[PDB]
Amino acid sequence: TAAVAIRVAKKKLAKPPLDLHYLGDRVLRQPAKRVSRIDDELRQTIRQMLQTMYSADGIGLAAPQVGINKQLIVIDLELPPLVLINPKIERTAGDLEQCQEGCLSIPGVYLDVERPEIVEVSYKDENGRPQRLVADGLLARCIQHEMDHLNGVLFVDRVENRLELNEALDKKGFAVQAVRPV
Ligand SMILES: CCCCC[C@H](CC(=O)NO)C(=O)N[C@H](C(=O)N1CCC[C@H]1CO)C(C)C
Ligand SMILES: [Br-]
Ligand SMILES: [Zn+2]
Repeated sequence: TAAVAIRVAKKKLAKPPLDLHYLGDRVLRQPAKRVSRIDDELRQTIRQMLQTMYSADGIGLAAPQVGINKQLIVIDLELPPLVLINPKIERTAGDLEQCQEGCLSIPGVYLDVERPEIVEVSYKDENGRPQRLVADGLLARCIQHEMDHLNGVLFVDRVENRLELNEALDKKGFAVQAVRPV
């Protein structure tokens, strides 16, 4: 019986509860383990992910980014957050759209990424109930970005412009050698 409620305030925190890892760190390149059990301990991790996300001003956060090797994502675009546990992309749709992306694991780097406009995903929610969602726009983009993290893929991997990739990584102190093919 769940006893942990997910009721997280959106606040800057002096000391975020979970620690980010950044491009080059091998934790970002490890395909995430399935979540075995959706219990109250997992809900507290969810709370801490949301607190960490909000404090860093993100709209999504995947557990590998904070060194937790689990198929777990939290998303909140709104000015009730979405929790995806063991998600699967069922298919994509629409046209391929190129938009600017950033990542909390690659601070300061903004580059164009082409993705399908629309995504359908199946997942278990924070109460263990199976759900399915179809998304478009920024939500579809964030979902695909986060699912990338669960598979060890980072947005820089999808960037086609070598000049802009190298310049942006250079200006922010990251190594192009940390980039991987898709
Ligand atoms: C766009 C798809 C990426 C969404 C998720 C990321 C956070 C992250 O790294 N998740 O793994 C985010 O909030 N990124 C922000 C971001 O790039 N955004 C937010 C909406 C538009 C886009 C560029 O401004 C930056 C400001 C941290
Ligand atoms: Br590397
Ligand atoms: Zn990211």
